[PDB]
Amino acid sequence: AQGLYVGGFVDVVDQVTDYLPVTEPLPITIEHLPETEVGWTLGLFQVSHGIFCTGAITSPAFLELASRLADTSHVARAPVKNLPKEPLLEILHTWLPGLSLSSIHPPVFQHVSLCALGRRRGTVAVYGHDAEWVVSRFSSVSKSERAHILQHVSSCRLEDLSTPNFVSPLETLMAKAIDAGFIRDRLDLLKTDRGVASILSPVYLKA
Amino acid sequence: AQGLYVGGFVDVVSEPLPITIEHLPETEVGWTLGLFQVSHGIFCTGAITSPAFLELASRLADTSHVARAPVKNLPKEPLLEILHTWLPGLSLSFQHVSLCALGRRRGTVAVYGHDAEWVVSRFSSVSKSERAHILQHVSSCRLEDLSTPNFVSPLETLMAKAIDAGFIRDRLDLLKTDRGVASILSPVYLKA
Ligand SMILES: [K+]
Repeated sequence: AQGLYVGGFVDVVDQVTDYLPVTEPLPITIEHLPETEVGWTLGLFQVSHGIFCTGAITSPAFLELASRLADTSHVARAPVKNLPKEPLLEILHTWLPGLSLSSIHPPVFQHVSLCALGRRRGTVAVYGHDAEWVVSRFSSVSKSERAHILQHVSSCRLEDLSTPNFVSPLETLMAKAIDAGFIRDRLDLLKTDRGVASILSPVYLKA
Repeated sequence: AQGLYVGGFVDVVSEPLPITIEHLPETEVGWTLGLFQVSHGIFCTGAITSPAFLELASRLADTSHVARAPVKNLPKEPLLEILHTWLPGLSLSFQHVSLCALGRRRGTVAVYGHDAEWVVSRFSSVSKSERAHILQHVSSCRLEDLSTPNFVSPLETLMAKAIDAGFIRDRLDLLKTDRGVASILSPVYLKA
């Protein structure tokens, strides 16, 4: 429970099913905003149900931020359900539950973004300290597919990843957070996404 | 179009108090200019004067979707619009009055504006006589002379609240009904 991992689909089934996989670390950002790098992807793969992504959140500045947020957030006092209390993971599921891959349409992909809500359905993320647990949450990802994905995750020492560029003004992130509460049916959409992604309970998802 | 006024019910039946954010400490953004007993409830009027808070709200409006949203019926007012997206509700603690993501009681939706008369006129549940009393009281207060609001809370604390607001169940629906309960007349910058 030292490292922070994230995983989920960036797309659930022109097309990018030909520039995959991307095993090289891509930056993980927030709401496609510049200077919001929080970590790196540990692999983008094509699988039966879509393009699955895995990554690690390493940005110390961001982890500090996320940590301060969880301290005052309602998630800090929220009653335990099925899992032990993990403010960090829970605040992430309240704040940035979605995933979005950025690409040009026709260095083919620039980054993966954590966001308030994915534009594509079933693009809900799963945050965790255990990569295997994280990937196993997706019942739509076969055993062989998972084993493969994890092989890539473990083959990389997070300790060798460069420091993410996270300096963006906090106001900019706050504005996105404010705008999110007004995204219509966000909570409903978020609930559907969970199903579309075939995520298994228990998870720290907040909807 | 300089000063910032806020108006709305803190309770719908049918000495200046500080105006804060989500009942948090050190989030005074201004002062209540009066709490009035009107037919439909307790109507509140206040002036948003905190320079720090106004700069922040202004900074937020600049990068918010509100600064890019197409004109509807009214002219663009990023500051007013971000306040209606961020803190559209009111809640009376009398200790203080807080601007919230959603009011504790129904019908407590706020109306932000630069014109106090326009603000109060949005509430058709407030009679003409009541409005005249409220406005006479309002304009009898020179704003450039109220004590500076203590706005020093870490930005983190406010952001946590904004993130939580996003997960308040039925928030946008309750805000819509709150508007009906308060009998607010269009056009207004409310976002629900
Ligand atoms: K491989």
